[PDB]
Amino acid sequence: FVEMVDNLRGKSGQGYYVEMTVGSPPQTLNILVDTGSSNFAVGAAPHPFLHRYYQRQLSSTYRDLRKGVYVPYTQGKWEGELGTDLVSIPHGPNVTVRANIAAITESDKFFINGSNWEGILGLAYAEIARPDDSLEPFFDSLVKQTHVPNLFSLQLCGASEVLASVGGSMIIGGIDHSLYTGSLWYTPIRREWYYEVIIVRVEINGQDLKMDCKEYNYDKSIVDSGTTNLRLPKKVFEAAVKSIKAASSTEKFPDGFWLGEQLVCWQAGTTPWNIFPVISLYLMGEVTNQSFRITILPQQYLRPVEDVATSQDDCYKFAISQSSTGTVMGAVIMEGFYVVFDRARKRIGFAVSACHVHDEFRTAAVEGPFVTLDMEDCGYNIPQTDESRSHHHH
Ligand SMILES: N#Cc1ccc(COC(=O)[C@H]2C[C@]3(CN2)C(=O)Nc2ccccc23)cc1
Ligand SMILES: [Zn+2]
Repeated sequence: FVEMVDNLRGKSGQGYYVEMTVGSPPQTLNILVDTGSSNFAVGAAPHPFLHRYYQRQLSSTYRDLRKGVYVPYTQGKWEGELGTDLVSIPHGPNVTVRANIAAITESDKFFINGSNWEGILGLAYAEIARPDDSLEPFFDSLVKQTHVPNLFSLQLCGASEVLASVGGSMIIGGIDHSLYTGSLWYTPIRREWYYEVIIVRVEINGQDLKMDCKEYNYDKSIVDSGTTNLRLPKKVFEAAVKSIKAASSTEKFPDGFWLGEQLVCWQAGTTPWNIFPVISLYLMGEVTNQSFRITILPQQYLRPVEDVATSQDDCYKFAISQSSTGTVMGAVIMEGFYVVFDRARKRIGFAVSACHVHDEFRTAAVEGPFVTLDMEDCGYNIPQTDESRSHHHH
């Protein structure tokens, strides 16, 4: 898997993207790797924020599906024309796949100025593909047309006139043991739409937040590489911030800091890491009543930004934010861990990332098992609307 190692790039907080070619002749595009979605889609017309885009009509292998598509996120929104074409990853498997592609023709708050990506690779399941689950997602097609094992793994590596470059690896088709240390612990995928998982317990510096564990997973908990922050449901976010405020309280930051909207700085090299607590999420084990914990440092949740105007300082952004659609384990979480999307056995593994940022006193950790007698159910059941209910699945 050496040729796939380090095949991701980007700018800190703006998404990791992989290089892909679409069409014949091949057009190269930098594509956001996003496990929080299931569409493959590329900018397909000019845009202030795009250097380039996919030109359907310059590809001899393009087939129009004569079908339109619309995907609204909440923070985002794009639409386009559905088609298929030949697709490959230069720093991936040595294969070419015919896959569905959405040619994006209009968008809003989707593309990111400076991010250097021109599309999105949705690696989640067909259930959340648009317009429906009959649109075969990229990964399904790849596994189905080639011999590629039904598994991929992600190692995202965290970091004056530009934001910091990041590097990552997406290993398509297996697990590169050089990308982690220690044990790989697996949590069941609750349902196959998002990479939904179940958190059973949260600790801030050893201290249990003591909430009904259902609050952790309200209304779901997902692993999303295409989300920058660790995002937490309102109740959970407030309790977590309270505890972090409290451990870090020899330092009094502005509201805007905790709201993720403002940098705080120290003299270069003098950041008092150790006044910031570790955060541990306990995840449901493969064995009933078992859990393991993934433990991140302030080096994951405190995100470096070089101030143009105080460039002599180390400055940081708080990259834990509030959610109203559940817990999102975003890059902040992922950048502690080598994460294994084991679709074949319907599970997600975490191990300590050989590239995670740490210090001489603490590291990100993956630890288990932990055991609960008569463990309750921490899963939430999303209310079923009539729209959703009325859909057939043939
Ligand atoms: N019909 C639908 C449908 C499908 C999936 C989702 C959920 O999509 C995600 O979570 C993806 C997309 C993402 C980050 N991850 C986002 O939300 N905005 C944004 C902006 C830019 C890049 C990536 C993203 C919501 C609705
Ligand atoms: Zn029917």
